[PDB]
Amino acid sequence: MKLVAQGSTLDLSHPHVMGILNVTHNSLIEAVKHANLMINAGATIIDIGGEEVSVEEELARVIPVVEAIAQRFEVWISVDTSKAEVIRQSARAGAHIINDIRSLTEPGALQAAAETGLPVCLMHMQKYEDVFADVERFFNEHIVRCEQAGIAKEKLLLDPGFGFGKNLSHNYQLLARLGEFHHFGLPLLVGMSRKSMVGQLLNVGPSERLNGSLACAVIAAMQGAQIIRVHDVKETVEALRVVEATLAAKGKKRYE
Amino acid sequence: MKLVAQGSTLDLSHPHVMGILNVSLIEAVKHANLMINAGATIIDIGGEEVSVEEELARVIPVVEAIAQRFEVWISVDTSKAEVIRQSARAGAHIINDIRSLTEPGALQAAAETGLPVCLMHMQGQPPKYEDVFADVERFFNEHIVRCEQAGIAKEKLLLDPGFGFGKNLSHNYQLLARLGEFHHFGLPLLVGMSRKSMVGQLLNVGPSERLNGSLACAVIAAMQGAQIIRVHDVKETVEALRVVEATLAAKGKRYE
Repeated sequence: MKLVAQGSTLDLSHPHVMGILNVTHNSLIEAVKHANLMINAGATIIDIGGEEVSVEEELARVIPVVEAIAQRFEVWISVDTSKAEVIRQSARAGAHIINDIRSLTEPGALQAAAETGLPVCLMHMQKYEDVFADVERFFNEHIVRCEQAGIAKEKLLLDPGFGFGKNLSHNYQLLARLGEFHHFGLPLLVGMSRKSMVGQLLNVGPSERLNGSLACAVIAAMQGAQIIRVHDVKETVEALRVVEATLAAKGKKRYE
Repeated sequence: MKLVAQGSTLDLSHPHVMGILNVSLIEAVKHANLMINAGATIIDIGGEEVSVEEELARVIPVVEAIAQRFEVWISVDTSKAEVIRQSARAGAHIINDIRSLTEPGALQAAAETGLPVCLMHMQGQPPKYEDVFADVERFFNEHIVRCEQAGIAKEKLLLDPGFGFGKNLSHNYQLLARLGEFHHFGLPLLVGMSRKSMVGQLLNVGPSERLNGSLACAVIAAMQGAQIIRVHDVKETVEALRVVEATLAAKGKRYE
């Protein structure tokens, strides 16, 4: 399983760590330093997000960071934006993945992302009757909605959306059955770092959630999750390195 | 699945974190106080050529202090028969010998105590395997009969693959990837992977920077139904296995 963008490929046969880069001045250089740390720590992908905010107020916070990382480093760039103009601008700047939090449901965003030809990540968004069935239902509706706009299935990513409209029970039901989402034949991206799953369960502050976030990242990687979006890249890369050695000695790709 | 000793029972339906208490005699009581508050259910005591009179002086006043004050289970890592018969008299619950009671008189001494005994696979020095999983499986069948033919029932037996003891990095992850397959003996599984060479040689890190990899091994083992996890860092392990519990609970309860 691969992912093609901007002439380069991303071999998703092993777990990748996605570093979080928030830009919401010296921030251009201060974010490049933060990108340099995560890349040295082992981050293959860097998620850039700067979000209300005007289209002009957002293009100036995202584009120079996308160009700087794409010109100075060799890592994939995913942009978290819902505006159709930022999506079209980021692709020409050097971005590799469109990781919209609203799944391109904004006016023109789906059409703009179809023009770029870049991979797109669909994430479940919202009480449920069966949160797994709803996330499955969300994935089927928007896979067709992207195939209608010319976006091929090969350039799609699925994200269950941990912590977005879900309580602690809904999140761990998806974490327990995360490997079951592999029937779509698409890569899985999960973001669980420093979230309320670890906070509510452990009753700790947002700075004391590394131990639980590492456990969530390992549990996800043991089920074949291809991309793990974390804040603590160095600790997550070391944790996934043990998962890679375990899965290598198993021959299979995941546990079920 | 349970475990009875000294009148109290140990519910092995959920993973238990075993702290490592290596052994002025009140610092071991303080260090035990820290681990118990950190979530340690069992506390492993070890005094490592120490003579019999010196080892009895190191272990027993610590066992009595923990047995008569705290409410946690105590496991003693001794190979001397007199220490085994004396630790049970002090309040110890589990006989966790590293040599699996192969020392003179250690087998019959532990049979008189009626305490649960842990059997750990080892190369021979307190390597090359045709199939390390088959040898560990062979070591269990040989020593289970040896305990059964000495009066020790099967209900009072634990199994330990013995990570790092006469095993290279490849052998260890072959056992960690297939750890759940050791459940066919119907016996509880104890694993110790904290700060060992699996994390060091895989991450190319020193003994001080192995917590991230050790947590990954503990989570991987707990996802496969391991009942007891012997670690140095109890606080971080309790938090990590706590996410494991929430995942297995929403699953209904072992990955494979």
